[PDB]
Amino acid sequence: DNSLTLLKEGYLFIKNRTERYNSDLFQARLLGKNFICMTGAEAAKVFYDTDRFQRQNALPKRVQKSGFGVNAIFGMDGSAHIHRKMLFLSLMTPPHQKRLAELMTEEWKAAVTRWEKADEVVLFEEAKEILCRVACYWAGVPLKETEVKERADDFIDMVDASGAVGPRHWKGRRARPRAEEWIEVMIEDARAGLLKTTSGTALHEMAFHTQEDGSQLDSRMAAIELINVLRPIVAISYFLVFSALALHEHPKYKEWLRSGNSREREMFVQEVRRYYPFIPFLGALVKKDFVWNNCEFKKGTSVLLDLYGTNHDPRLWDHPDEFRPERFAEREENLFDMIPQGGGHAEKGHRCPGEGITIEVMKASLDFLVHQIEYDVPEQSLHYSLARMPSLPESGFVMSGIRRK
Ligand code: HEM
Ligand SMILES: CCCCCC/C=C/CCCCCCCC(=O)O
Repeated sequence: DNSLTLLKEGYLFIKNRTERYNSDLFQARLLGKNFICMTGAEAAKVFYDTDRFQRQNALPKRVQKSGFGVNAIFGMDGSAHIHRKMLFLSLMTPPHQKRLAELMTEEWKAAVTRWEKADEVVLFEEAKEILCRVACYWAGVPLKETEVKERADDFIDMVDASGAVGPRHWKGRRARPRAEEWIEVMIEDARAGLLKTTSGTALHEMAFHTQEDGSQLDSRMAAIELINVLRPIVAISYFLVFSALALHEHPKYKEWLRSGNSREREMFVQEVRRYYPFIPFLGALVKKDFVWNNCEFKKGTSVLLDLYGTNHDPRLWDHPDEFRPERFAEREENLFDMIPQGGGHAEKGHRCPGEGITIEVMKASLDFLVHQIEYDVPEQSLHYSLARMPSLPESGFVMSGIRRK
């Protein structure tokens, strides 16, 4: 069993061994089960063949009880999944993307009044609080100023628990019930008319969604799925720190971004999402027997898809281990060579419905760091570990000497 070794190698567990064996897939005993791990753009296409792979019963329970909730969309298949997947997608169109980005820009500009007056600032902690406040307000979720940091911290505890053992895991195990109870009482009050809601906002839509059979969701399940909107928005803080880390370690692109328009911002945001580690792998079950790449996939066998490795596959990317935003200058867009938030199509599979929100928030945030403030990056540990899942520059990225422009 290599579950310990998985934990020790993190984002490199699959890549190391495909490189070693010179095969795009190998067999391994993980999580007590039998696994096929696989990597590469063609592997991803097989992984998103929804007649060969299912998600029901693929998500480990420890991950359900901390990061994501029990029996949510991640584990649904078939038309039941497509039905609920459209709910999420209705809340993440370009309209909502523009709105979340505008709100973030509004919050960054106000932050300047406080940041100028402070000595240092930890970008990760600022990001968490601003995203939580923005996510709740865009969602219609009441959020008192005094609970903002506490609710954002519970969201990050959930994110940071899925890939952990021991104390780091327990934080997520205790945050998830706090958050589900909070949101569930909102859902109940919304259904009673005791809390004002607004058609088209996330809280309202989750509270009143109807399934195929026309029932509403359990208040707890509505709470769970609303939390699967608020939590990932707060988790964008990881990407926003990696964005600033990129500018610092590759400052040649700061003037490249300054004098360029959104073309350069778009490319930069993409290379951040490609180059830096976030989601290591995805799980699924072979739902019926098949053969691919001279290997037999027996039914009920668990399979991992290597997201990190595919994003650094030299077959798909030139100098993949180097950070080069210029690789996106009017480049063919495939759906399986870059999969940091999944591959395929989001309405025909499990690909992330909030990719657009993730990118526009990143663009607005990047625009704020480049055009709106000057700052120093003082002596600090900027190391991020490929063994910590998720990963983050150790210090949270400290900024000092912040000044308006
Ligand atoms: C911030 C960084 C983010 C990363 C790294 C990320 C990554 C992912 C990945 C890898 C998946 C699963 C792909 C699959 O199962 O095939 C996923 C699914 C999902 N994401 Fe994200 N995502 C992010 C942001 C967001 C945001 C901002 C939202 C909402 C506003 C969101 C909502 C969801 C939902 C609801 C699912 C479940 C999709 C399904 O099972 O059909 N995510 N994400
Ligand atoms: C077989 C083990 C699989 C472990 C990972 C399963 C799924 C991971 C990605 C889910 C992303 C959901 C949206 C973003 C929210 C977040 O990152 O917390």
